[PDB]
Amino acid sequence: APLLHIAMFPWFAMGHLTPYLHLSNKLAKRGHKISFIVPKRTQTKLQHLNLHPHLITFVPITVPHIDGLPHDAETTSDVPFSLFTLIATAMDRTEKDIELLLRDLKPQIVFFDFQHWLPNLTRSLGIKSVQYLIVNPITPAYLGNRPKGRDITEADLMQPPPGFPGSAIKLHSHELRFLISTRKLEFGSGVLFLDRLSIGTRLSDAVAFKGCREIEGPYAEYLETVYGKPFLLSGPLLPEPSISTLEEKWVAWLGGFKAGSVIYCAYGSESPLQYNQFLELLLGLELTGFPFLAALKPPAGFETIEEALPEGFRERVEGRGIAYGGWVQQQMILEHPSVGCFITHCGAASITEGLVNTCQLVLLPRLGSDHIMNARLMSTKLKVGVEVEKGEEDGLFTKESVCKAVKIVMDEENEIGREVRANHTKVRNLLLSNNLESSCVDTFCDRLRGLL
Repeated sequence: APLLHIAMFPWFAMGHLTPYLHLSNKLAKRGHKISFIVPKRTQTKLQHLNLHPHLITFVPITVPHIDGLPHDAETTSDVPFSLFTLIATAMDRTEKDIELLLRDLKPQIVFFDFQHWLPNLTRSLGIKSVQYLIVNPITPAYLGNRPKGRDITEADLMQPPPGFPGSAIKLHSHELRFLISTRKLEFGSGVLFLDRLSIGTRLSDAVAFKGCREIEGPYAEYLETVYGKPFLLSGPLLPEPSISTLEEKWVAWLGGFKAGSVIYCAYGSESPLQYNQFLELLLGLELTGFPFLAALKPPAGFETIEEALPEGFRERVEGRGIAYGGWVQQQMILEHPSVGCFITHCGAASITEGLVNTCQLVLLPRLGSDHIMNARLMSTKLKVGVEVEKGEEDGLFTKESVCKAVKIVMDEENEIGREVRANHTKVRNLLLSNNLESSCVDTFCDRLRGLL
C-alpha cells in the first residue's frame, strides 16, 4: 500500500480547517505525509489537534489584507458574516503563494473546497485535485440539479430534483426564502458562490465527502450520475479515542445527577445568538425542570454570559442548570453517563458526535444550507432525533417550542421518544461497527491512489 503525499487546502474557517485536520490524522495514521496549508496565526489554534507531527506538517500562509477587512484578519472567526466575501477574496489572492508552495513541496494530491482556480493550478503541475467538501452530500444533491430554463423559485425546491433518490424534503417558508436568496450570493472576487463550488466540482479529479455508503452513499452515487465523475466517501470520521480527563468542575457537577438526566445544549456556541433567541432558549431549558448545561457564546451586544442572563434566572436554576460561556470538552461531556439529551445546531461535526453517543438528539439547526438539510436528514429520514419547531415565516423558536422537543425525547413513555432513541441506536451500532471506519478510509485511499 504505497504512501501518499497530500496537501490539505481548506477554506479559511475553523469549521473547515478542523474537519480537514481530523481527516489528516486518519490518513497520517496510515503513513501518508500531509502538508496542511493554514493561515499563519490560526496555526497556533490547531497545532494541538495534530496527532502525527512527524507526518502532518503545517504550511502557514499570509492571508492577504483586503480593503474592509480588520487588521490581521485570517478566517471567518475574525469578521461578521457580511465580510466573509472579503475573506474569500483574500483566499483567491493567495494563488501565486500556493503555486510556489505546490512547486517546491510537490504533493501528489491537493484537497480543496472553495478555490475554484485550484484544479487548473494543480493540473498544470501534474498534481491531482480532490474537492473535499465539509457538507453532507444530501445538501448539494437535493438543492441542485433541477432543470434550468428559468430562475429557481421557492416552489421549485419543494420538489426533489429529477432522479433524486428519495421523497421530497420538508422545507419551511423561512428556510425556502433563505435557500432561494443564497443562490444569488456573491462570494469573493465577484464570483457567484454557486459558480465557485461548481467549477471546483467539475474541474477536480474527484469530489469527496465525509460519510459511509449506508447513509451518504446514495447521494454520492446520485451526484456521480449528474456530473459523470468520481464522488468519494472518506468514512464517518469518528472522533479518535483520546485518553483525556474531563474538567473536574464537570466530572463533579455531572456526577451529582441521575444517569441520563442532564441536557447538554451547544446551540449558540458557534456564533452569538440575537438576544431574543438567547433568552427563549435559556428560558426554554429552565422550563423543562431538567438539569441542563448550556455551552454558548454571549449574545449579540453582550460581552459575558452573566451580563446577559435574565434577572432571577441564576437563582431559579441554582442546582438544575448552568449557562457557561467558556470552552468545553464537548465529546467528553457527551461521553458522561449523566448526559441524556443533546441540543445540537446541526453542524456536521456536532452531528457525528451526538450520533456516536447514547444521548437523545434535539435538533435546533442554525440557519444554513447544510444545517437545515442535516436536521431534516436526522429528523425526517433517519428519524434519530426531534427538531425544535420554529415560526413558519420568521424562523424563531420559543421557550415552549424548546421545552417540547426536550420533553418529547426525555419522556421514556413518549412513542416518538422511543422511536428516535431506537433509530439513533441503529445508526450508532453501524458507525461503531468493527470494520466500518477503518475500511472506509482504506477504500478511500485505494480510490485516491487510483487517481494517480
